[PDB]
Amino acid sequence: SDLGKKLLEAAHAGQDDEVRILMANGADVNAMDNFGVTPLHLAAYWGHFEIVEVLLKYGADVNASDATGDTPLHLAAKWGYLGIVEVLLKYGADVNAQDKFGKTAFDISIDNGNEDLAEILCKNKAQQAAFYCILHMPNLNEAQRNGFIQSLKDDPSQSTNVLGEAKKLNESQAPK
Repeated sequence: SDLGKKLLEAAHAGQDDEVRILMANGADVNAMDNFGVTPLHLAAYWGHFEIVEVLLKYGADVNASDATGDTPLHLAAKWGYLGIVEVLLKYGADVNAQDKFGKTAFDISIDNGNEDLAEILCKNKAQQAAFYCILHMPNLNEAQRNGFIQSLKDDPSQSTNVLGEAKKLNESQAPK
């Protein structure tokens, strides 16, 4: 809470190596002002992708909500930073999270008429859907479920096939 203020300011400004320095010297990667804004928020809002990667690598909370219920992903979607969005999604940002305006990163993408962003977001949603869909197989055991889950997280782009397999097995193990 002193090195932290300089971290917020260096993230806002866009000064890379200054941040790598601040980090190496052990500054709190999850510091916030009176509006619950963390350095990841500032670096997402202001379009600095390198600094996002650094902060993320140092373990910044990727689903941090500020005073308006807004997440780094929301703030990245507000300006159309495709590059940032993608890595934010790799570190496990919740694409369906809502804020005080009832906005989803998707809804925002629809506001700005951004179709590329929209298809990134959209294709991300099907995968979480596959997860939740696998979870509601009533004729599986915890071993099968977990196996399918771990297989999913090892390779998200296989989601659909994985789901297929699950259903096949599900109706194969139908009771009595």
